[PDB]
Amino acid sequence: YGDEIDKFWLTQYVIHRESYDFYSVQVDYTAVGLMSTPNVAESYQSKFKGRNGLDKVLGDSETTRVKINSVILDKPHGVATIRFTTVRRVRSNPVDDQPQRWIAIMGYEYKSLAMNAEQRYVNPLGFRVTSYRVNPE
Amino acid sequence: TRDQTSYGDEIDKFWLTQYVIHRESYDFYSVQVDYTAVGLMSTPNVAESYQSKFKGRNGLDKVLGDSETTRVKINSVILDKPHGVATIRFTTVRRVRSNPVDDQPQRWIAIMGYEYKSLAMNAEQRYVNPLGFRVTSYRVNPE
Repeated sequence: YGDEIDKFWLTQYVIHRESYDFYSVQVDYTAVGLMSTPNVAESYQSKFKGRNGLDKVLGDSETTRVKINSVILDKPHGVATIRFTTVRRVRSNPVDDQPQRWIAIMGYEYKSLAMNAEQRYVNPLGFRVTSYRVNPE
Repeated sequence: TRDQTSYGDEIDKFWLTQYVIHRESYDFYSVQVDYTAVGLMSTPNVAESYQSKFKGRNGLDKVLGDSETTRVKINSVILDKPHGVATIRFTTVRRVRSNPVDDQPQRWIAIMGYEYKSLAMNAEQRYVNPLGFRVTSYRVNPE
């Protein structure tokens, strides 16, 4: 669909998935779902299982924000690499935690299937992640 | 592919900032791409006003060529999704290739009207403007 369009969804995916804010985890959880193959999807849903679920554990005690630093592409393969930075924030503390720099190896593709009302505000192009992996530097 | 004013905050912002970058940047290496993009992402009236500076012997790319470049930096975006209106503040940094350093930055405000339209679209057209985003009004002023 073009590089800049590819970079948008990819970065929005990282932001959606690697961020934590309680009052927006529900839409974030939804986006990651639509933007992921079911097997890649429920590998992430593992964070939200039982009553030890991330949102159900952390509650609103803290928040983690994401910062996109760079985005390289490999268009034919449908592969991309995203370096990003996370900053955790405990609401009780007076200061942000020290940043953490990560790398995200991603595979992606496009298949606009069941065009639904609540999808076309999230993934209109049918962007989906095929392989997601994250590591530090 | 579907008539609607908005696609939400983050999707609207993407196209809008992409439009400003395409339209307010100048890079000879990418101008053909930028020029096509603005054309597809514009109503005919917005398009014709923009395309005007490229027509003729003194067409911008015919005059400037690769002698210089201007890059854009988006500072902020304020959406009014219900009415398809947006305000974008951005900075341009011009570089004349015959100078050792860049020009001083300039600050601008873009008042924009936008929408999405379902229209007939070929292969390499959908590849640039899949959702049929287009600017319906556009005026830039200095900060």
